[PDB]
Amino acid sequence: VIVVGNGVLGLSVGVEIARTRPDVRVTLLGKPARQYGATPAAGAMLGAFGEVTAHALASEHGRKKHALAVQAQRLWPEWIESLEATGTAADGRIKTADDTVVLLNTVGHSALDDANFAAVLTALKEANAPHEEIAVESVDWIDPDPNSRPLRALHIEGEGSVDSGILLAALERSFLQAGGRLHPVDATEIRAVVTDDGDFLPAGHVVVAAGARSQRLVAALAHRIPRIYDGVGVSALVDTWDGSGPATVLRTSNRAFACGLHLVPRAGGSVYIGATNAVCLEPRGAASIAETVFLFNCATHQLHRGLNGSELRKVQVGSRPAPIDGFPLIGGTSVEGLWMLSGTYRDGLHMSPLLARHVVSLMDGGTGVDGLREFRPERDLISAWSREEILDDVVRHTMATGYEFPWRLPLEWPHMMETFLQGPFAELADRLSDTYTPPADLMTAIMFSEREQQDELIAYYADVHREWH
Amino acid sequence: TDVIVVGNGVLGLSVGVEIARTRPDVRVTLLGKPARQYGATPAAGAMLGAFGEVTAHALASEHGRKKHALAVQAQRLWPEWIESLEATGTAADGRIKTADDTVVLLNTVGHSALDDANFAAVLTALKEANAPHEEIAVESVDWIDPDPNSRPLRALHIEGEGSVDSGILLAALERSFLQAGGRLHPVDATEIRASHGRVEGVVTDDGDFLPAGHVVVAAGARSQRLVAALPGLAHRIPRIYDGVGVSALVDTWDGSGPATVLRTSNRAFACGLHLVPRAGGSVYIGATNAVCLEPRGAASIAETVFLFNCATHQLHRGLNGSELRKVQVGSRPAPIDGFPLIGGTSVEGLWMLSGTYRDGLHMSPLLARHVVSLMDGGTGVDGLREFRPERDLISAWSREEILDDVVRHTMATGYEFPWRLPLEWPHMMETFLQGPFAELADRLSDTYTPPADLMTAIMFSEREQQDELIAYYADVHREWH
Ligand SMILES: Cc1cc2nc3c(=O)[nH]c(=O)nc-3n(C[C@H](O)[C@H](O)[C@H](O)COP(=O)(O)OP(=O)(O)OC[C@H]3O[C@@H](n4cnc5c(N)ncnc54)[C@H](O)[C@@H]3O)c2cc1C
Ligand SMILES: Cc1cc2nc3c(=O)[nH]c(=O)nc-3n(C[C@H](O)[C@H](O)[C@H](O)COP(=O)(O)OP(=O)(O)OC[C@H]3O[C@@H](n4cnc5c(N)ncnc54)[C@H](O)[C@@H]3O)c2cc1C
Ligand SMILES: NCC(=O)N[C@@H]1[C@H](O)[C@@H](OC(N)=O)[C@@H](CO)O[C@H]1/N=C1\N[C@@H]2[C@H](O)CNC(=O)[C@H]2N1
Ligand SMILES: NCC(=O)N[C@@H]1[C@H](O)[C@@H](OC(N)=O)[C@@H](CO)O[C@H]1/N=C1\N[C@@H]2[C@H](O)CNC(=O)[C@H]2N1
Ligand SMILES: NCC(=O)N[C@@H]1[C@H](O)[C@@H](OC(N)=O)[C@@H](CO)O[C@H]1/N=C1\N[C@@H]2[C@H](O)CNC(=O)[C@H]2N1
Repeated sequence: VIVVGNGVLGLSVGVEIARTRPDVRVTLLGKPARQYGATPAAGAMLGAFGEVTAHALASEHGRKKHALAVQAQRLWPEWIESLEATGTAADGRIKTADDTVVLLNTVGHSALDDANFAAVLTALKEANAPHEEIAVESVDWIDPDPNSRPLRALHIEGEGSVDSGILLAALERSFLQAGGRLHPVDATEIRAVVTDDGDFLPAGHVVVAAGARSQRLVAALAHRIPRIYDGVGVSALVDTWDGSGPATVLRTSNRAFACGLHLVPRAGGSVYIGATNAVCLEPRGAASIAETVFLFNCATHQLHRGLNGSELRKVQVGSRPAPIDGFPLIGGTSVEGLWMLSGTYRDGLHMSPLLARHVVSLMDGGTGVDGLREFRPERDLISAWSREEILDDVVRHTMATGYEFPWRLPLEWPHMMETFLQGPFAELADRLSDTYTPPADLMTAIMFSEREQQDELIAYYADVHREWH
Repeated sequence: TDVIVVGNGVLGLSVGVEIARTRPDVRVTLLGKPARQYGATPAAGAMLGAFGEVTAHALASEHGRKKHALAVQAQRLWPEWIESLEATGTAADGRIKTADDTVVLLNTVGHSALDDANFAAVLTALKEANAPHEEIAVESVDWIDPDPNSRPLRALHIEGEGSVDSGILLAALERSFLQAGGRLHPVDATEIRASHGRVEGVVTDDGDFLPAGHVVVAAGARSQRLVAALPGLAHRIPRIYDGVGVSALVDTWDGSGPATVLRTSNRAFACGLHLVPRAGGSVYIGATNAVCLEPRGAASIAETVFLFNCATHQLHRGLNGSELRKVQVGSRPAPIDGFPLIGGTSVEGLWMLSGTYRDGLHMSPLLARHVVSLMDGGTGVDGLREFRPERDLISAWSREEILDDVVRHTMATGYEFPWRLPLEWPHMMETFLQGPFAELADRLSDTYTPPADLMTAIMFSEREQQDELIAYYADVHREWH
């Protein structure tokens, strides 16, 4: 077995294959640099209820994803125990918090933040999950600017965070302990694996978990595996002024174009703050000025003014694998022995133990986890929303980038922008395809891409229609 | 991974048959004894009731118009469902279908405020749906020989609205379940075991433990009491009470029976008169309805006399000298908020199919297909999402609507007897009933109002049972507000 990719997904499936099949040789590819790597840039939140949006829970496909995230949560305590068991005290703790506080402030669009807070509250009630709406004065540690302060707060019990760096170290250690072999090179081509040093590695099973590069690698063998783009994410490590940190995750609901504000606790007087999100049609390995300023401005005003005078340790950049139809690519292929584990966008890390168990069950002739069949990697592009829903959503999210800044402008201007944004986005959607509509996150990226890149997408969408219809 | 269906009524067996047929990979085990204690299904005629079940009150609420629509959808599944159940048997097992058509009769042995309004609502709902029917001369209704003072003056022929022999249906479902690889284990579930928010399986009343990744509760009136023992769920699954129903099998004086179902519209506290044809010189007559806070396995004298008096006067005087074969008693699962409990739970693998009151049997093919679709990652049937088993109590009617309804239905118990009393007395009772029912509704909860059928049961229950309901309603408010 060859696993292509050394993120959380690759290493998680690697650990589970090595542990449950001691007969077979499992080799895992990928370099220590982890170029464009989502996992090392992640806090990371074990996001289930925190990830709930009104928009997600209005589509069948969105309610399934949520259900899987709830299932994944139950696996984490034993998964961590089994990964820490292969190490010692000095390797550090994977878990950094047990609980999450969701904050509602007015530094955003009412159409996102008010709707999403209500949807989180609802989803917690439906699932009988332990939680309570608490007084904002009872949230520990936070010291917001009064004009940016929360007026409502939601304590979610058993929704926590891991140190993504200690998790990766623990996965590598646990992989080696179970007989896995780490070969620090990149796959160049799947033969039905040729590595970038010129060598060839034979195998009867290849699992592609190469993050945002996963589809580009399998497509060479193009219109049957949905494209994966780079959801470029910026986060930061900060040494706090006094070495303190909050006891819980602190977060807002998901915001304009799947951005969001959160602070994940870390050991040793550090905190993680994140995270920006921009779908890019080509990969990008560096934060923009705008991304850095926006992340820092939100954290200092909405969470703790003490972060203003705190020391910047590191600006982190990773690529969320962003699937063109908005849903993951998990499981089997029309090619025997070819598996794919990618397109997890915001929550691959959270779902990793469940997704790893699913793919291993499939590889052993099982059915794995029930709800994951819809997310077969070899599929027609899913249409989880009407064109109408997506056009309302993309205009709302565009307006939200203003309210999240937050801007100050004449009161006539937001009404002007609302009406003048509708036409151009409606025109783009109609021009792109008669059948497929890109989700909002990707549609804004396409709107502000070159004409050549738009035309290439029109060809792609047309070639996919001919293949499947 | 193993499926356990808890309950051997029409709902349990129907979902059992559909799981076994569409998932040949998995082992499906169905629990429940041949005694079918408190069983609604074996006490049912049963009518495939869609238009016959229409009341003015039902078609005035959003929730009521949805239920009606589902009943119309369920009707279309029955011909192929019967074909597929009879296919697993032979000639000598007998026919599931006993009639194709229903005649709705309007007589004056009831309240004008129910029977006149409900006859008009049935006529309207048939017209709206473009359903085949006609208002016919009463002299053209075959077989009936009513007492002239109890006779109908209007009659409504509904085409393709018929009846099944509930006993032959149950035998055919059991046979069809075994044919599709189901296993029947004739014991009762005592306890559902769950840990870390997932079903492990079922402890049975013989002491054994059966493991499963899917448990479907279709235990009729016992369904909520079984799931409520799990953490938090006591105030998250709406209570189901016993709609105790009395019916009878009669061997007719001459071996004859009507070619159609004969029925009135639904009457005081969802209590109705009907005759369902049977093979071999027998007829089914039903059916009484009384919500009881504890289960009851035996007919009262009052229920027996009322059922027999209505049938002999309003349908056929020949039934008076006809032989009583059997008095039947079953519990219609009566949900506290008046709507079914169908679908998924906060516990993974735990499904519920119950609280169907008067029409679970009719809706069984549709409800079975819905739950199987949900179990296979589908969305099932559109309108049934509203009836999720894990919910705040639904408030489908204002307190005002329910207080008018409970007084009207109370008065209807008089006109349906039918009573003979001084003409001042009904006006006195109308005015003196309003205060006590208004007082009870206000005392019970600031937010929830029990539907009329349940409110009258609460009115005439013990003070301890009323206080327990005040606590229940309060605990449900704290859980969901
Ligand atoms: C800013 C940010 C914040 C995040 N926050 C969260 C969070 O709060 N909660 C959460 O659950 N998740 C979070 N995530 C991660 C999210 O869940 C991702 O979906 C997940 O990390 C994807 O993991 P992966 O293994 O698929 O990809 P990656 O983590 O990108 O790993 C793929 C690896 O493959 C390597 N690779 C590329 N090409 C090749 C090749 N040819 N051969 C071999 N290896 C190759 C890459 O270098 C990389 O190391 C965050 C990500 C970002 C960027
Ligand atoms: C008098 C009367 C007339 C009716 N007429 C009609 C009609 O004309 N048309 C119509 O559509 N419907 C009719 N119904 C029935 C109505 O449709 C019901 O809603 C329906 O039968 C309910 O079916 P069920 O399978 O949920 O419950 P039931 O038929 O009550 O079956 C539940 C079964 O589960 C068993 N059980 C209980 N506890 C356990 C346990 N722990 N483990 C295992 N098994 C257990 C019970 O003994 C019972 O056999 C009538 C009912 C009655 C009482
Ligand atoms: N251009 C220099 C300047 O503005 N000096 C400030 C000045 O002395 C007062 O501020 C105003 N506005 O007069 C003062 C009130 O606290 O804070 C100062 N600013 C600081 N001091 C902090 C420490 O060196 C450590 N960490 C930081 O980030 C520094 N920022
Ligand atoms: N949260 C996502 C978001 O705001 N997306 C923007 C969105 O698509 C349009 O702007 C609004 N406000 O709607 C659009 C107009 O050019 O610019 C987007 N922003 C960008 N694109 C840049 C490139 O990826 C590289 N460098 C950056 O710093 C990125 N910033
Ligand atoms: N207590 C004796 C009695 O009253 N006998 C009746 C009596 O001879 C006449 O009626 C009056 N009122 O004199 C007579 C007119 O038909 O009916 C008699 N009753 C009957 N015969 C029926 C058959 O046995 C079958 N099933 C019944 O229900 C029986 N009822």
